[PDB]
Amino acid sequence: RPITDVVFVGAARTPIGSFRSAFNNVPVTVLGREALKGALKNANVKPSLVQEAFIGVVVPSNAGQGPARQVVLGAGCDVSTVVTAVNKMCASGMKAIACAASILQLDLQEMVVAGGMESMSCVPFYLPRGEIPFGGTKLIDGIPRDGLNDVYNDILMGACADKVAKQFAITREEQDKYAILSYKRSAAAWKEGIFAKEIIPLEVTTITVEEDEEYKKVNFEKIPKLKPAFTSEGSVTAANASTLNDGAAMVVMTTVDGAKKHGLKPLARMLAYGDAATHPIDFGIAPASVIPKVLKLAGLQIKDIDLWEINEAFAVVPLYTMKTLGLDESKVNIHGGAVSLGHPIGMSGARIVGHLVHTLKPGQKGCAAICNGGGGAGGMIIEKL
Amino acid sequence: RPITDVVFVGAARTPIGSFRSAFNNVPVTVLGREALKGALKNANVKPSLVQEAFIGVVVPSNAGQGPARQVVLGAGCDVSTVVTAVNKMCASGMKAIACAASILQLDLQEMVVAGGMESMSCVPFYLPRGEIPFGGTKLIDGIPRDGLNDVYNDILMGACADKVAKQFAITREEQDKYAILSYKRSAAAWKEGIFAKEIIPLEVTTITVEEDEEYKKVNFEKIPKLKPAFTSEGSVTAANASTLNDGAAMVVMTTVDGAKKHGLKPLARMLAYGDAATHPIDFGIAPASVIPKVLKLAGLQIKDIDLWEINEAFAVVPLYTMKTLGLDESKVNIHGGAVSLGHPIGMSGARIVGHLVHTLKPGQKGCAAICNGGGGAGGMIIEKL
Amino acid sequence: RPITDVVFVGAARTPIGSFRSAFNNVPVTVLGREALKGALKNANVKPSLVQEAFIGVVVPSNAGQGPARQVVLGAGCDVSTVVTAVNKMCASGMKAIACAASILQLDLQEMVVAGGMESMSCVPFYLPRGEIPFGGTKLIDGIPRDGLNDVYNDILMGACADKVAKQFAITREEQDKYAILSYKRSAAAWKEGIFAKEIIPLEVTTITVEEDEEYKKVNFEKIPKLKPAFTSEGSVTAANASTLNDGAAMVVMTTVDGAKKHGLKPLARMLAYGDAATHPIDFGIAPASVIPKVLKLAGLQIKDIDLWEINEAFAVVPLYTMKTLGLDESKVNIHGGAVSLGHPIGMSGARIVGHLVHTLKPGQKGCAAICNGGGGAGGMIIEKL
Amino acid sequence: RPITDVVFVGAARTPIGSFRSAFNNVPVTVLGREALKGALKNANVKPSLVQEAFIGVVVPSNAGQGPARQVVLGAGCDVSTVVTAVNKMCASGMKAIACAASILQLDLQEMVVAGGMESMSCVPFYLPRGEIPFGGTKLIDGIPRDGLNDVYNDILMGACADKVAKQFAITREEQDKYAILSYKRSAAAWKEGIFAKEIIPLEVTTITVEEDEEYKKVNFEKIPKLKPAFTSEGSVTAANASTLNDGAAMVVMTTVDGAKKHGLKPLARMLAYGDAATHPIDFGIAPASVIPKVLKLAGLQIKDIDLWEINEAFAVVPLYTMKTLGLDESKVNIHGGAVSLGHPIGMSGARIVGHLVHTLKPGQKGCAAICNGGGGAGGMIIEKL
Ligand SMILES: [K+]
Ligand SMILES: [K+]
Ligand SMILES: [K+]
Ligand SMILES: [K+]
Repeated sequence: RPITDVVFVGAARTPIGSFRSAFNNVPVTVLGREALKGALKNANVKPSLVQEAFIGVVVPSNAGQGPARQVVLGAGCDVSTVVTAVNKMCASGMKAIACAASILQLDLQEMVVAGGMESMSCVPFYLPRGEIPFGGTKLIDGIPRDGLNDVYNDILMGACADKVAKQFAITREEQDKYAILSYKRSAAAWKEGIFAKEIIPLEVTTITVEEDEEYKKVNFEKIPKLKPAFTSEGSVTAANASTLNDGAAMVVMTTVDGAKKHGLKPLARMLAYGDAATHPIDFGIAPASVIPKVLKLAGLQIKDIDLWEINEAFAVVPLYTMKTLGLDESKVNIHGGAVSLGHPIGMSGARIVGHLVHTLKPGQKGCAAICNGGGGAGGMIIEKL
Repeated sequence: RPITDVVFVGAARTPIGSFRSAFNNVPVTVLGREALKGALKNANVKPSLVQEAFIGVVVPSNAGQGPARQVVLGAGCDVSTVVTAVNKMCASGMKAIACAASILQLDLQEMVVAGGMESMSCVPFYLPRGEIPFGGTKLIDGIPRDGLNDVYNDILMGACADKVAKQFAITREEQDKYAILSYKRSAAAWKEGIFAKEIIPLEVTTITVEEDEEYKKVNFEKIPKLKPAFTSEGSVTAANASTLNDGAAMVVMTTVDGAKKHGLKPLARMLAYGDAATHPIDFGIAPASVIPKVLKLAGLQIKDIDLWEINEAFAVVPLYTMKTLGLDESKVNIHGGAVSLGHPIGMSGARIVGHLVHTLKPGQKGCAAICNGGGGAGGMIIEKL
Repeated sequence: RPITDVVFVGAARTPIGSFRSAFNNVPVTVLGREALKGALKNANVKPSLVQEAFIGVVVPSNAGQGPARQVVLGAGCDVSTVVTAVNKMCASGMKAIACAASILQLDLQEMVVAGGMESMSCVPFYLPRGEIPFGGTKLIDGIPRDGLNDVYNDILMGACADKVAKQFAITREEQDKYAILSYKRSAAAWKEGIFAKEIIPLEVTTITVEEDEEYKKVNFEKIPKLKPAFTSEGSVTAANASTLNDGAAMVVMTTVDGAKKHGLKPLARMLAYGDAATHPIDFGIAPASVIPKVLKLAGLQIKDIDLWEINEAFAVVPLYTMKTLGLDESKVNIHGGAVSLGHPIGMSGARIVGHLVHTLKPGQKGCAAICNGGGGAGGMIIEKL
Repeated sequence: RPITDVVFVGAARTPIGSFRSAFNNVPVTVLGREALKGALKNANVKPSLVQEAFIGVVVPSNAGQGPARQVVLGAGCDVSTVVTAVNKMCASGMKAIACAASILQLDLQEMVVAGGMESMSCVPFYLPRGEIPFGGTKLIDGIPRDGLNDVYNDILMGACADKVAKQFAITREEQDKYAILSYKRSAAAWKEGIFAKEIIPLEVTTITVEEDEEYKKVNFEKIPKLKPAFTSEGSVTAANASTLNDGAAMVVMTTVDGAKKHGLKPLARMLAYGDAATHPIDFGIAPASVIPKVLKLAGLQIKDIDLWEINEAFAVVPLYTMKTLGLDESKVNIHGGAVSLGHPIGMSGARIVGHLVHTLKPGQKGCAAICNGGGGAGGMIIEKL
């Protein structure tokens, strides 16, 4: 099979909750379940047809055995369904989709779901096993420890972004200008109904969560006045960096033959996927390497892409990527992104792909690129049908 | 490419340490690093040739950001290396190998490493985020919580095995006879040098660990006298169940063309891989379903397999599998298995595949099948060259 | 010296804060310090004249070394000051005053301070020393563990009160009638300025706390509708039981000769003090035994007492005491008590004595009696001067 | 009554266990119970005669409600017994005895027990109430926090002793010579049966503990080679400092009339007791102030004392005291002390007084002086009968 036989037939996501707010105490498995139910309904695919699942999740500590399996069974899929979780840090939700695409292209399965999820609100604290040392010891926060602190440099991802910003002269002012644009684009897209197709609501004990929570949590006048968040002479702030958040996003994928068999409407097809990596501290420049890689795989050029989703881990990252590759900013993150919508780590790679699946006009091509802790980036190109 | 173009060029593993013993306080990333260095040396592949890695690990809590990436960089691979972790519970180390094989068959990479790892000794305890409730709360053990307790039934995997045993009249006495056979087969294999090819030693603080620790921790006379370990009227005991353990196993994989390009000797080729699943409590019968699936994928019958590695999660599992499929016990787990060697959850699926890579005679075919928490099983068939 | 040579020359207290409210995160040592500063100012005694201190405190876990010493030095007393803490559970603040009286009567010191304090809001959770058990363990709440759970019966003090109530036919309706009367008496006393002399304010980061917090936290209409708080068929509820609270109360004591020497005005003199005890579960009836004991020591009869302070651990306790001894309810707890003002365990015994010191008319006699966990009660009689 | 009417009729103690060794996991209440049963047997006083108890204990966190009451009821005393715990840090066990003596001299009771206890092995760790902060927090060790860290200087008691040592030219070599002498004196006293009268054995899970554990844990050749334990340029070491330990010591006290009434033999009588204090960091010089105070109270001079027990918190303390007061070293701590026997904080002040009760010859006078965290010291003088 060619890669273009791989089609997306549904996509859905939860709203993104703010840290310890809308989805406080809601396990990641609930978020995943509801996004997966939503995606299957979007695809008009009964859960019993799903043969295999790949779900990204980065810090599932204390969510119980096999949270990916919990999501799949919770959504009503048969116990015969094959399930795997993946962790490629911030790229997890994209890499899950790639893994699903690979087994479809090899005809190992016909109907597969994939996506990503994270509940950062529910990440626990750790106490190591064994004798608690005389004099006491630290209760470790799983979010920096397993999620956001770079191991090799022992600095937070935002401090790494400061390093990249300084190296490439991406100024505080440029980062804040971009951050404001993201917040404004998020609000405009919500007002215009842009997310209506992809969003499914959740009831939380009772209120209904149906809208991204983060993008209203902003004061434009204060943005240029904020102190650096990560290093004393830094440029990255809480406003121009992504936030801690909760959410899940899922897609339903099959082959052109599977879609015909079940009377399904293909929404998009795969053109290319892949990954690149560089030094851990420089994860922010890795999208600029994965993008030419997946363009070459797709036999495309930069001008052939109608929309870019370059995950906004920090304003630094799309700014670097756009200027280094010569991208048109009016075609990049046009409905906002993680600086204003938030970054549930395992979710975001799946969210941005599912967004392209729904928001591209038929015939248009979209490229998603997402940097990840450790120095990597995932990339993916799709064609809307 | 056909699947048979995928070849194994190296395999290695750490010894398996016993719980809080040989590798006490040794992080999983150290074990994985040493297994990967060993596998690359076994393959005569310099680390800079590795393009991508998939590593299984089930409970990496508090091992820091991206433990799979830590292993790959620790082993001397280039920062350009693409890395992903996978969690399919007990099948993780096998599923990692399958994911590597898929991208090789699609010619998305040429040189890939895969494996699995676990440090159960270093799994922490958890405290949830937010208000500690008045009256106190439980510090949660990550091992049962994220590793070995079935979430749907809220019973341990050993209690699930009790259920399967009673349903299919697999007696205490049969389980104990099988357990004793496993311990004896492990000891004999160690004496006969069977593991010399696959084992790499580790220095720990300063002792050298060069031999599996678990298989000596047994008293045959006491085995029939042990009390049930999981349920009051149960048949599963500490002796006839797998144990908590630490270890890592890795393989190096390429295509027939890659091997030619780099002057490498293929050790084995892929014939088939896949997965099956059933009700979570019945994971013990899932290998009996995946085995016919992968045999069909390879165009083979039971008689065509020379050696079986059916992971010994509990003696129940190989016993069920052998009697249901009509397997010859003299061809099953002939060098011991997880009842006597231990079960570092993320490691075992990679261990048993790497063991077949080294221990099969040229021209022989081996099938590995590994049940996993949640109801699944992974299967794989390879041919020795 | 006769006991009547022992005189009180000052008394003060903090307001009583509600649990995790006004004095949340304010250590017990701050509360103690401010009450002691206040008492010394009330007595017109410069801190440098204080020779010795006894301070009651029941659960000072994590308040640091020698919280009583911290209070005394914090209040400006000389480092030459002798300091001891006492724990007689709920009687601690009274027993401290008794110990001070004893050394004054023996002429071992001339100027002594005494009182009691508790920050229940700041009581920590406990994790035992050593190996955290496989499978996890409970984080223990210090409030029930060291404060309010009876060790011998392994039931809460309120459950003990249920037992006593049932035994002596003290009904739910009688308890609620008494509780309402306490809440109304507390509000009336506050309105009438009754506490103005004894109260000192605290600034907390900034707001000024100057009024007891608990007595407004009531709904009279709901009181008869509440469910039992401690046992399924019980009579004790949250409304007719004392609450968890924060506060400190201190007195300054000397001899008649010391008062003359320093030009001080005696506010009251000691007539008797002592203790009684019975079975732990029956602590509620112990005040009825200590009262005749201290009357006999003072050579007095019940009719000679103008005001009674019978600590309101539960409405059960003053109800039992009044009916069994034939006390006039119009002379008992006339300005409210712990059911409506709260029960910071180590404080209350000192609070009720200091209240009598200020509120008795000159020449009147007051008797304070306070039951304590373990089965005890303290008693004290004073004469206003 | 004169103070000399107060008599000791019995004394006993547990052996002192080493940290997490002989009495590991044995609660302080068990140690206190056995010491109290032993003291009552030594006195030939049936438990039902005991009217009141004062028991020292410094860090009873997680030992449950009213550990002093638990000890008294555990020893078989009647529920009518009045019980109080006291905390004067290291002086607690002595101050308890003083409080008992005061109420006997005032004829408020006739038969009273007093002592001190500590299980440092069972001291827990603390987690504060309320929100665990983002990023984690420290699990606090109760031993330094509530027992051995000076709050004002935020340094350990051993570092305070370094300061006193340097100020007064008490050298490392002098401290080590004194330490060695203590270890040798402890061993010799054990061999000569000196402790046979005061010791009572305990059964622990099943071994019998009948001898002090600490004084054998020494290597004389290594003592001059140890590194400073508290400050980089310090003189105090693990060997010449007291250790962490578990134990309890109790006495039985009455009046001359009480002894006659019950047919008891007075062992010793009280001559004086009291306390002094100075700056917290200088607790090591406080015994040199309390000793002249209690000598004056007794109408005695230094030459009138036959044996001194100056608690060996650090070798610094008896060295300072002896050279400042001109004491004969051959009359000081002649059977060892806390440097070699250990320092269960709440116990030691009672241990050294009970030791004088048994080891003084009839007609001899003994003075005990014990420094305490916070800057204090307790003193006591008794006369053997
Ligand atoms: K932001
Ligand atoms: K076993
Ligand atoms: K109340
Ligand atoms: K020592």
